[PDB]
Order: sequence, then structure tokens, then C-alpha cells
Amino acid sequence: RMLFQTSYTLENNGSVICIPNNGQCFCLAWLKSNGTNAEKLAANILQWITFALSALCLMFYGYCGWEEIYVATIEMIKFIIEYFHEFDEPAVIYSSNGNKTVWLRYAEWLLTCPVILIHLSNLTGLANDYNKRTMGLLVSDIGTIVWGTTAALSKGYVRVIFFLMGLCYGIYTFFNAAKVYIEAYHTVPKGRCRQVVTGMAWLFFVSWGMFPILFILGPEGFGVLSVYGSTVGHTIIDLMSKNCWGLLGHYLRVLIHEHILIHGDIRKTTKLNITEIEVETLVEDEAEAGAVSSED
Amino acid sequence: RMLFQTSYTLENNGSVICIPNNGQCFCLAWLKSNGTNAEKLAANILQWITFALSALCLMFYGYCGWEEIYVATIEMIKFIIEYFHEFDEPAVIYSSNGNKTVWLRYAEWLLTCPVILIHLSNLTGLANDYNKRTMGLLVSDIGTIVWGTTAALSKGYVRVIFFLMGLCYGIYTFFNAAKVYIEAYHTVPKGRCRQVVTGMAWLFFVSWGMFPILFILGPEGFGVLSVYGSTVGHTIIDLMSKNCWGLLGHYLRVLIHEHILIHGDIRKTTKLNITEIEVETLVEDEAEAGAVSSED
Ligand SMILES: *[C@@H]1O[C@H](CO)[C@@H](O[C@@H]2O[C@H](CO)[C@@H](O)[C@H](O)[C@H]2NC(C)=O)[C@H](O)[C@H]1NC(C)=O
Ligand SMILES: *[C@@H]1O[C@H](CO)[C@@H](O[C@@H]2O[C@H](CO)[C@@H](O)[C@H](O)[C@H]2NC(C)=O)[C@H](O)[C@H]1NC(C)=O
Ligand SMILES: CCCCCCCC/C=C/CCCCCCCC(=O)OC[C@H](O)CO
Ligand SMILES: CCCCCCCC/C=C/CCCCCCCC(=O)OC[C@H](O)CO
Ligand SMILES: *C\C=C(C)/C=C/C=C(C)/C=C/C1=C(C)CCCC1(C)C
Ligand SMILES: *C\C=C(C)/C=C/C=C(C)/C=C/C1=C(C)CCCC1(C)C
Repeated sequence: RMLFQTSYTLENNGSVICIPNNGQCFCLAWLKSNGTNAEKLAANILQWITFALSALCLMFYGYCGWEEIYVATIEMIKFIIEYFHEFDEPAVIYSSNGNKTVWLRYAEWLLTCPVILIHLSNLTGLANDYNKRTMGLLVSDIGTIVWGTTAALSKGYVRVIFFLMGLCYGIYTFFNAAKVYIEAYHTVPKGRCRQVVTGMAWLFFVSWGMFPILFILGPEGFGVLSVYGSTVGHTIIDLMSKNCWGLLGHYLRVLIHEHILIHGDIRKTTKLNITEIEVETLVEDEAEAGAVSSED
Repeated sequence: RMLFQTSYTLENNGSVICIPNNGQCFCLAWLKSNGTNAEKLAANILQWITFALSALCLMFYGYCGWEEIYVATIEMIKFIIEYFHEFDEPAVIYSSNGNKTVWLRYAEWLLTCPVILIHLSNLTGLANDYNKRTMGLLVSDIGTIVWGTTAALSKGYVRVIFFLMGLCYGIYTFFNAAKVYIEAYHTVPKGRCRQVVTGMAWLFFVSWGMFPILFILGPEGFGVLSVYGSTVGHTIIDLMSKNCWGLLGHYLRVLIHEHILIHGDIRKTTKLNITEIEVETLVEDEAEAGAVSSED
């Protein structure tokens, strides 16, 4: 199948490679196997099941709500590209230093990172407005991905430095994302809504934490994982990161909006100290509408 | 200097190229000249002058205000990389389809796009909060850059499609950025502040409009421009897009904050109709504090 030079002869006892002068790029590095047929088979199964979940979430969302649909929209377009051109440039970039860069992965990330982080800043769906913190989250997260993608394209000590720059931005993002979830938890009603927020927190930090781990493990890092191996790992954390989290999001949103339909918008003033933070606690009781300084 | 294969022999009347079997990537496409010495000279002069402006803006900003400094911070780091490794991977990506992709350019864009667009959503510096519109601006702008970078890495009809997808996202961004500037203009005091907002609008749409134009003109498009030619064009719109716009921003911010120091925060209710929009007009007169439905 390949549309770089794949046919060559060894000359002078393999010290010289001779290739047709047909204008095609050539590098032996590009031709290294992507992994075993078993790894490939496992990856194609998880991909179909990802396509199925992406398809069902979209139709389900068909029955405010723009962030969840979009992530499933991007995810379906992703699978049609994977199905036709997963290992074709520029879904994979084959570069002059011999690297394989999965641009397909990083592109999806940059496209939906605003969508996800806006959704992070809007778990309840009630806010019309976003604080200063949201803005720092977006700037830090996009820096992370840009430094990391630079690290994937680089080699040796230059790859190390850009990874480190990505990590520094990443830590700032993780720190502030933690505060958001804390605020969300003490904002939503006391019952099922706080189970779902807790569910979303776990999914978010485990799935987001696994990305730098799979970077260091993959061809972009210490090459422990094969390409199919990395795909399989990505499909699992992909399902968690996108489909499942947006599904939990939509679910949470429904619960909160139905709370306004039954009890109404009854806010409180839970002053947290996890510092000197403040929160508007939705409650099911009209009576409860006052300042609860819960210093953590 | 190059760290891809640059030394080769033609064999069988130039139908075969023979190269040392030293593991280096090889492509004739990579070795195409970057342009004339005159183009290169012009580019190195504009770069130094860009370094000088980046350096003076930073020290000037040393005497709230985080978005302007950052763009100058990123811009200085950019020049030190240009000075040492402008044509080294991954500042330029040399790929298997023979493309040269100026990753250095697109990386800077993704890094500061949140910073600039947050600053777009905060011209006065008085807001602590951001509307729904800000969030659509960030999602659409990041999609634009991601589709466009994909188009730069691709060829033939696949490059056409991703460019078109970038343009569709871009138009949504331009449309909404236009409304922001309209709101800003009717929010700020009547005097010098509305001159500066008008200045920032011109700089923003001319400089931002020139990027897709320079894409279509450069190696990423119809290859009208050489690489040094594209650098020279980029230095001019770079100075406008980053240094000058942030300088005008900081200037505007100072003027607005000094208005609060002298007259105080005296808002109004200018109801625009450019639709049914609304605005809080800062005025220098305490008397003026009422609803002015100025249907445009
Ligand atoms: C051709 O190159 C090959 C490299 O494999 C040479 O074969 C080996 O020779 C070295 C001795 O320098 C040994 O260390 C290896 O054990 C040899 N065999 C293999 C299978 O690697 C071969 O000697 C070279 N021929 C000439 C004329 O230079
Ligand atoms: C070697 O290839 C070259 C290609 O340049 C051949 O030279 C040219 O031959 C063609 C005829 O097929 C003409 O159209 C050109 O005008 C020729 N000259 C140049 C300067 O391009 C040459 O004939 C080939 N030799 C062999 C034995 O195949
Ligand atoms: C808060 C969440 C916690 C989780 C956060 C994840 C942190 C993992 C970092 C590891 C440091 C090790 C250094 C990594 C350097 C990468 C560069 C690299 O792979 O170098 C290429 C090598 O030189 C040629 O094979
Ligand atoms: C509102 C602001 C107005 C300004 C907005 C800018 C719009 C310019 C678009 C041009 C369309 C022409 C099509 C462009 C297609 C690009 C793909 C391309 O270059 O194709 C490679 C070619 O096939 C091999 O050389
Ligand atoms: C498609 C959905 C998601 C949630 C993608 C997320 C990607 C990341 C969280 C990536 C993180 C990185 C870090 C923290 C540092 C190294 C470079 C990475 C970009 C891999
Ligand atoms: C570094 C500062 C700035 C303001 C960079 C801006 C870049 C753009 C506005 C790019 C726009 C593009 C468009 C509209 C469509 C084609 C692809 C591009 C990414 C080149």
C-alpha cells in the first residue's frame, strides 16, 4: 500500500541503498513494523466498539448540550478516517529524523480541548458566564498539547526539554481542574448529582493522567509500546475520556435542569477553605438559603 | 549543516540514486532552495527588529496585564530558537510526501490563541467574567488552526478539504470577533479609548485576514512564495498581530483603569441592534447612567 519508497536494493555489501529516482521520500525508519497481527486485531475490534458507542451517544443526544455532541461528532469523523487512512500521511507524519507522529490523535485533542474545558467550567449547565480560572485552564492545556506535540516531533535532549515544558503547563492545568471539581461538588444538590460529579472527577483525572504515561511508553518516548499496542491503549482511555465522560456530563446536566423543574433554583452560600473560596449550593429545600462556611 | 542525507550519487543515467546506508532519511524535495540571499538578508533584519520590539515591550510591561507580556514572552523564546535552529526539525518538519511544514509558526499560534482570544474578550480589563460567545470563539479558532495545520501537512484534494474546513470555522470566528469589537466600542468612554479600540479592530482583522492569504501563497498552498519570502511576510504581520496589538491593548487598559481613578465606574445601558444586544457604557459624567437604545 505505501506512498513513500518501499522498494530498494542493497549495494557494496549493504553500505549503499539504491532506489528508483521517482521523487518519492525514503527512510528505512518508516518501514519498521507497527506490531503483531494480534495487536492489530485487538485494535480493530476496540475501534468498531468505539464507532458503535460514538454512534449511539450521538443519536441519544438527539432527543445547552453542544459540548457532548461535538466530542461524539469529532469521534465519528475520526473513525471514518481511521477506517480509510489510519497509517496514511497525515494521520501519521513520517518525518526526516525517522519519527512516526500520530497527528490524528493530537489534532482531535486540540479540536475538542476548548469544548471539554468549557464543559469542565459548566458541569451543571446553569452558568451563562465563566470566571478567570476557566481562561487559565484553556491557556495552560493548549500549551501542554503544543509542547507535547513538539516533543513527539523531536529527538534526544530537545524531546526531553519540550516534554518537561508540557509537564510544567500540565501540572498548572491539573491543580486548577481539581479546584473546579471541588466547587462543582459543593454547588450541585446533595443526592445523585454529587455521585455523578464524583464519577466525572475519577474518569477525568485517570483518563487525562494516562496520556503523558502512554506518551513516555510509546514510539514518541522510550518505544516500550508498538504502534498497535499504543492504539489499543488509546482506544481504552479514548472511550473513558470522550464517550463515557460526555455521557456522564449529559446525565448530570439532565438531573440539574430537572431539579429546577421540580424544586426550582434555590442557591446557598457554602464558603469553602480547601484558601477562601465561595459557592452557590443548589438545595431541594426552600428554607435552606443561607451562608454555610464549611472550612475544609 | 543538514541532519538528513544531503550527499548522493546518480546511477543508471539518473534513474537510481545511491546513498550511504547510515540510517538518515532522504528526499530530494527537502533540498529545494529556501530562496535568494537577498530574501534571506531581508528576513534576518526584520527578525532582529522583531527581537528588539519583543524585548522593549516586555521591559515596558514590567513597570491584569498577563495576556500582553505572555505574547511578548513567547515571541522572545521564538527569536532565540529562530537564531539557533530556524530550519532544523522540528522548527521545520521535513515529511515523507516531501512537504516542509513550519511547525514553529503553528505552535506559537496554538500557544497564544487562548491568550489573545481571552484578551479579545477583555479589552477594558474591567470584566472578571466571560460570556458564552468567548467560548465559541476559542473552539472555532482552535479548529481553524488544527484543520489548517492538517492542510499544510497534506497534498492534493486532502489539503483542499482541510483548508475548506479551516475556512468554515474561521468565518464563524471572524463573524463573532466583529460583534465583540462592536460591544467594546460602545462600552468604553467616548474620547481616546474609542480611537484605540478602532485601532485594535483594524490591526486584528487585517493581520488575522493575512494569515490564510499567506498560506495559499506559500509552499503550503500554490508555492508562489519561497520560504524566505514567506518569512519576510510573516515578520511584517507578526509585528502587527503580536507586539503592536498587545502594546495598543496595554495602552487601552491603562486609559480605562485611569478613568476609574478619576471619574469612577459610571456605567450606562446602550441597547444596540446591529439583533437585540445590550452594553454597559462607561461615561465621564455621573448624571449619565440610563438606558440609551441606539438601534444600529
Ligand atoms: C559485509 O558486511 C557484513 C556485515 O554483516 C560483514 O559480515 C560480518 O563481518 C563482521 C566482521 O567485521 C562480523 O563481526 C560479523 O559476525 C559478520 N557476519 C554477520 C552475519 O554479521 C562482512 O564481513 C562484510 N564484507 C566485506 C567484504 O566487507
Ligand atoms: C539519459 O537520460 C537523459 C534525460 O535527460 C537523456 O537525455 C535526453 O534525451 C531525451 C530523449 O529521450 C531528450 O528529450 C532530451 O532532449 C535529452 N537531453 C537532455 C539534456 O535532456 C538520455 O538520452 C538518456 N540516456 C539513455 C541511454 O537512456
Ligand atoms: C499529576 C499527575 C501525575 C502524572 C504526570 C506524568 C509524569 C510522568 C513524567 C515522567 C518523567 C520522566 C521524563 C520524561 C522525558 C520524556 C522524554 C523522552 O522520552 O526522551 C526520549 C529519549 O531520550 C529517547 O528514547
Ligand atoms: C473574511 C475574511 C476574508 C479572507 C479569507 C481567506 C479566504 C481565501 C480562500 C481562497 C479559496 C481558494 C481555495 C483554497 C484551497 C487551498 C488548497 C491548496 O492550496 O491546494 C493545493 C494545490 O492543490 C496544490 O498546489
Ligand atoms: C480526546 C480527549 C482527550 C481528553 C485528550 C487528552 C490529552 C491529554 C490530556 C494530553 C496530555 C499531555 C500531557 C499532560 C503532557 C505530555 C504531552 C501530552 C500532550 C501527551
Ligand atoms: C501569533 C499570532 C497570531 C494572531 C496568529 C494567527 C493565525 C491565524 C489567524 C491563522 C488563520 C488560518 C485561517 C483563517 C484558515 C487557514 C489556516 C490558518 C491557520 C492559516
